[PDB]
Amino acid sequence: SASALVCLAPGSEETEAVTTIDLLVRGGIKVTTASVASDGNLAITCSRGVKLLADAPLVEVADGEYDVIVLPGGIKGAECFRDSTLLVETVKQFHRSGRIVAAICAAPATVLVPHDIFPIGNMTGFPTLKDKIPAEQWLDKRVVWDARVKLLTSQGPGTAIDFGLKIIDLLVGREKAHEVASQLVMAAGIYNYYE
Amino acid sequence: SASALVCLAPGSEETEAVTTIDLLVRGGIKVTTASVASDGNLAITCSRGVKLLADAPLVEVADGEYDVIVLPGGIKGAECFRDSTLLVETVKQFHRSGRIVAAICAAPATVLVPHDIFPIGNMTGFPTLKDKIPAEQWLDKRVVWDARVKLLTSQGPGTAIDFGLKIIDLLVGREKAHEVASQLVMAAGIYNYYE
Ligand SMILES: [Cl-]
Ligand SMILES: [Cl-]
Ligand SMILES: [Mg+2]
Ligand SMILES: [Mg+2]
Repeated sequence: SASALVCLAPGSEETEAVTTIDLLVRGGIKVTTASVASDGNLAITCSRGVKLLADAPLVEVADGEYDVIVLPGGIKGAECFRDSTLLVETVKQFHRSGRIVAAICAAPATVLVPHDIFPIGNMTGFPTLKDKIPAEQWLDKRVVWDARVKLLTSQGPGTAIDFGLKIIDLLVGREKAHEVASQLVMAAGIYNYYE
Repeated sequence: SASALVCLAPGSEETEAVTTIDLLVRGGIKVTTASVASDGNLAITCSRGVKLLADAPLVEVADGEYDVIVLPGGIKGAECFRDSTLLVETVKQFHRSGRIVAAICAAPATVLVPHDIFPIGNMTGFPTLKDKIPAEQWLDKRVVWDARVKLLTSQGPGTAIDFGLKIIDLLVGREKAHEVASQLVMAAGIYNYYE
């Protein structure tokens, strides 16, 4: 079975994190949540005060064989990720070992750009943080999949469904992505993977 | 100054609960989460395994000053609500005292219909449970607001943004709903409260 490592830090965006986890589980993907930048504490207070319990400290799962590492947004959570040497090294290791990096909202600009992880990759993120992403790399699009570098990015709380569905498509296929999308009562405008 | 009591149970739908909480906080609404777990446990495992901490057991906060009571879906969470005499009494008290009841996905058919809390009024819920809503009450709309009985209902995980925005409209008004919507990068199929 496919698997995903979803990172959480103080100040992570809870709608982004939780919607993604839920969709991945609906897609049959095994999800582990990891606490980042908390010295092992598993209780994470998210950006609007929602309190989540992570499964494990990052340092205990960073070497696992997950197919994708997921970086939720939330400006303070993304800063924690950026400033965690373990988080940054783990993202680089996922990439170098042929796996997927997935990041939403503030995470592309705050984590990926300062560390030059994908120097010529195409990416999106929260629109009013556009200028934190190099102009030659920026696209203003609900989801961007750069297949060359296996980088999936997305824009905000309202694109979390689109983001999760594309992870499902990539790890377990279009039919499963459509099956999950069909469970949700999705808004018009969001791609449902039927075609 | 507006406030919302968001109920949580083992098996609640985490996207529905968390998206709603996040949006209400963005709207300036004070949110209290209440566990309906039969033992008073606050560390709730949701329908896809997300672990969410409730602020308080329902018995301690049910008599608080809250403008709306919110019932997330998730079939097992909704069954817990249905089978909790305190939950049912609290919903009835919100309604009889002129306050708002808000319910999504399985919660209308599982909680409201069997207890006959709203014998007259329009409502929606998850489409596969349509045949558990009385035919004269059912509408197939992303959100249904029946002001005659102050009943707000909605359909599924993918309508959680619509649902939260309508709570904001009802508690704080259209200007705040549009402000919050504008933050989200939400899909074109969700009403954005701008005219
Ligand atoms: Cl750690
Ligand atoms: Cl509609
Ligand atoms: Mg394909
Ligand atoms: Mg003003």
